[PDB]
Amino acid sequence: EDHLAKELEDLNKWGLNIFNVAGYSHNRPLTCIMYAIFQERDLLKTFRISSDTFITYMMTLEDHYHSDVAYHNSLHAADVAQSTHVLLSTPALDAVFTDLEILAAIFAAAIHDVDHPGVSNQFLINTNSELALMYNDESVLENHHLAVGFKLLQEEHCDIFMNLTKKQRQTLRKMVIDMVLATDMSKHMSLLADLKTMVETKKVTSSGVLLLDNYTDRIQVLRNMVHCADLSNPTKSLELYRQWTDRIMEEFFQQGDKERERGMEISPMCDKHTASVEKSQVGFIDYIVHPLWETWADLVQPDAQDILDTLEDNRNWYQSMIP
Ligand SMILES: COc1ccc(C(=O)Nc2c(Cl)cncc2Cl)cc1OC1CCCC1
Ligand SMILES: [Mg+2]
Ligand SMILES: [Zn+2]
Repeated sequence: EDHLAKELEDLNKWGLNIFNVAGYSHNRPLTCIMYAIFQERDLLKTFRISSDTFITYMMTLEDHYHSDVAYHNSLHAADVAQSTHVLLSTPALDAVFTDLEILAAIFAAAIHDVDHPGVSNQFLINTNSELALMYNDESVLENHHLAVGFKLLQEEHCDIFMNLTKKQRQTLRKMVIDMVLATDMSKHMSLLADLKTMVETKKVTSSGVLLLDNYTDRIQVLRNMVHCADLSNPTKSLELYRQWTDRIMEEFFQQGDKERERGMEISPMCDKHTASVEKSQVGFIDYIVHPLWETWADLVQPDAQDILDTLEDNRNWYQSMIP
């Protein structure tokens, strides 16, 4: 409507408010934002993706995120997808990626947490869930999200890549699997050490645009790009960041409650009777988010300085809320 259209004028901006798009799209944010992103970038045209087919796939994908899970629902997928869309336009990365890689990244963002049950890999492993047994305790959820996303492409009424070549579809699938498996937090520390090595030997053309020799280098920047998007909540305006915080805490505390009911050990940031929301966000920024974004900023400097300044300001707000 008039409000949804005013809000999507920010489609290519970090300042986009996804909670507002959700309000004006019948709580179908993922479908609305993916369709806006694909039109903006001409991906339907480029890959002969039918409009009805793409919408039918996106609405089914969306319906497979659980609406009664406080944080890992379709609003988070929508946010990571839109955030990824903006990152891909960063001046330092201009003309580096093929249209195929741009398509895989945004697609990956969208499916990256589908059918998330609101509990962590460790909880599924310690409770002997069917998923942990299925995936042998390794990147349990991530493998599951990929499995569902790619499974949904099997029916013809839903195959949005049916017009890619075979070499393209295979190249796509490889890239998407690689990006989503990289969202597993147990991989965070080595992805970052690898990102730091990429900065160390960064080469740029005369116009301030990164030089990415082969596929190895590009997929490395893309995995890291979806990972930053996944970890982008604290880099957004304070107003958005706080709603995201409320949401991750509601989910984590629910798991905490399930751990207790089952008499399991409770992870300190999941225990609602003792955990500080404010200290936890400060630690989250100091030990995970800042270290990561600081490195992303070096890679694409100075494109992410605004983001780094917002992150620091948001850090200081949570610190001042701590007695
Ligand atoms: C707004 O706050 C948060 C947002 C996201 C996450 C987070 O861990 N996300 C995440 C998860 Cl839960 C699993 N895999 C990958 C990612 Cl990026 C964690 C957040 O806060 C932490 C967890 C509770 C205390 C601070
Ligand atoms: Mg995830
Ligand atoms: Zn996620």
